[PDB]
Amino acid sequence: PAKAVCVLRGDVSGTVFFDQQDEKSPVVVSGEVQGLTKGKHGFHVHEFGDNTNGCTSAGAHFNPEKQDHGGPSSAVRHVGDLGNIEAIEDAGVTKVSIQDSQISLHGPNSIIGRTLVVHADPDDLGLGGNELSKTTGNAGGRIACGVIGLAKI
Amino acid sequence: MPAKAVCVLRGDVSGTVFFDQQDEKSPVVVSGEVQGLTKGKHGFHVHEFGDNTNGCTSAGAHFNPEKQDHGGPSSAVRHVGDLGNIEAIEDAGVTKVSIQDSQISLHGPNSIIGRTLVVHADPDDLGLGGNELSKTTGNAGGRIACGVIGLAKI
Ligand SMILES: [Cu+2]
Ligand SMILES: [Cu+2]
Ligand SMILES: [Zn+2]
Ligand SMILES: [Zn+2]
Repeated sequence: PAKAVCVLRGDVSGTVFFDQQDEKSPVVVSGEVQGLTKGKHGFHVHEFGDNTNGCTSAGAHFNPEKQDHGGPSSAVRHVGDLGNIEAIEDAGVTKVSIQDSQISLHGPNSIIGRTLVVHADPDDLGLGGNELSKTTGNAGGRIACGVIGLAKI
Repeated sequence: MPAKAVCVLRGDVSGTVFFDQQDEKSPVVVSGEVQGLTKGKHGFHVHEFGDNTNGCTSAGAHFNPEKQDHGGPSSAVRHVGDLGNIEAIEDAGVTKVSIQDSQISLHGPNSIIGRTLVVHADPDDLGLGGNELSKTTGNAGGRIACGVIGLAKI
């Protein structure tokens, strides 16, 4: 089995774990984010684990299958598309509790060494009918991010 | 195909370190620099976890897939993560990092992607110290900066 972790750096903080039991099974993504503004926040794995230029150098959404942007349940989506995490209140602690079959901790869809990004605005899941929607989901600015690294156990 | 990775060091000192590998079978070339080191040798290793949950402490021990004891990069017995020392020629300067190693890789069993690069306060004795810590940490002491090693653009 495999485990990875991301510690967010930026306007919000938090520790997000990734657990995968077998190469064939989905990845369970858990942990908590603190200091999010109330509301929905876009949440994606971006291609590069590069923070030489803050979250900007993370590049675009991780997209090994060469698709347009969507939500995690969209028929068309980036592998890195994990939708929104939602703060129910201002200045609280948002639980992260996601499972996804596209991302992996092994092989071509492996997210090890890539970057988890939290956004300022809601991910519209690619339903905005413009170029931005098909690329970023109009999630706006990158407010925090971290490189996804191998974790204990 | 050719691979690249990068690590941004944060802590008491800072820096950016690049890793380049032409082939899955070629050595890894490590370049970049570290700013602010005190004059002298400073231990420099890849640690096993890319885990920053408890600062550089949670990066765990030196990356060691071959189950060996600590040494320098040229030691017959070493950790894969053992990259020896970086040496600051002056106080408060910028130290060039210029290393090539064939044990570390950006692919496979020995891949360092998703692991942590750590700079230490004291010199790594390359496992030629006369105590138990030598054969494990090289007596490099405090972890003064670290970063997770991430994939970088071609
Ligand atoms: Cu994003
Ligand atoms: Cu070390
Ligand atoms: Zn996307
Ligand atoms: Zn070692």
